Amino acid sequence: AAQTNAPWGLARISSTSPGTSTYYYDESAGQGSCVYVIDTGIEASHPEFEGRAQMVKTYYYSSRDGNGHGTHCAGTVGSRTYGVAKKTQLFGVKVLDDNGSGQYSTIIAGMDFVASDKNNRNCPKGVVASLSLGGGYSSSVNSAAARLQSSGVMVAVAAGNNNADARNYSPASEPSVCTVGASDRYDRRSSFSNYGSVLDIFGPGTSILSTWIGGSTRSISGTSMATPHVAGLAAYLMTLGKTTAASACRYIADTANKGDLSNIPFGTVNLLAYNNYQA
Ligand SMILES: [Ca+2]
Ligand SMILES: [Ca+2]
Ligand SMILES: [Ca+2]
Ligand SMILES: [Ca+2]
Ligand SMILES: [Ca+2]
Repeated sequence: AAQTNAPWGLARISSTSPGTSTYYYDESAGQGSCVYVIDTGIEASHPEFEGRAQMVKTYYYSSRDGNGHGTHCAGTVGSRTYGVAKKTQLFGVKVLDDNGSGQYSTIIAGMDFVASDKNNRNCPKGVVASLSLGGGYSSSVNSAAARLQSSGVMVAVAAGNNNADARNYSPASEPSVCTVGASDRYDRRSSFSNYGSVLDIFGPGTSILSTWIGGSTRSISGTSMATPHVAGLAAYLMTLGKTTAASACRYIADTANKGDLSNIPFGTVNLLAYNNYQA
């Protein structure tokens, strides 16, 4: 399958080279996989989700995404037009309020919720969690992300937007999950992207067009936008039987575009998520 005039990030993850416009992907498109988007919620009614999105948990008064950030991330995972894994099942877990903030205790509860909730969903190709969030180092937040990964979920987390070593941020600094840096359309490290030894992978994170609330779209930038590329790519590869939740991050790193990125500090991986699609 070939989506012409795709958002640059989708094109990028199906190319060895920057500056292409076509997203090439296997038609299976993550069908049979589940991705939990642990965020501000998902506007499941957005036509771009084609009925494949549903809120499964909220830690606030409403499950509605009053912010947009969760809906954007969900759109990069699995919307029709903006998504890596266009046939994945999206499940919204609202751990962030409508300002995009959330207490650590709530984010941890939302991770533990996914680890349990996945057991009562039909996700035959496996389960992914996309955590486009983060704050300062917290051993308890990292432990929660480690548990969710251990439970058999491919956890992808944002490296953070501090232009600093991700070692000081959580859950970015949890070694066992897939910590995702951001790149731009020219294969530079996104100016804001965290870096460091704990990064597993980069994905497109600068000027990412996806779904927004009110049935809209917009382009925003962040390691929050890179993370769902990787989460969707994991869902896609798991559906293709190429990898499993336990190994997807390593598989994505192993199969990444290597050495393509500029402004990668020594000791940070130079790896850009790539689906290796061959028609
Ligand atoms: Ca290349
Ligand atoms: Ca709910
Ligand atoms: Ca709220
Ligand atoms: Ca972040
Ligand atoms: Ca890791």
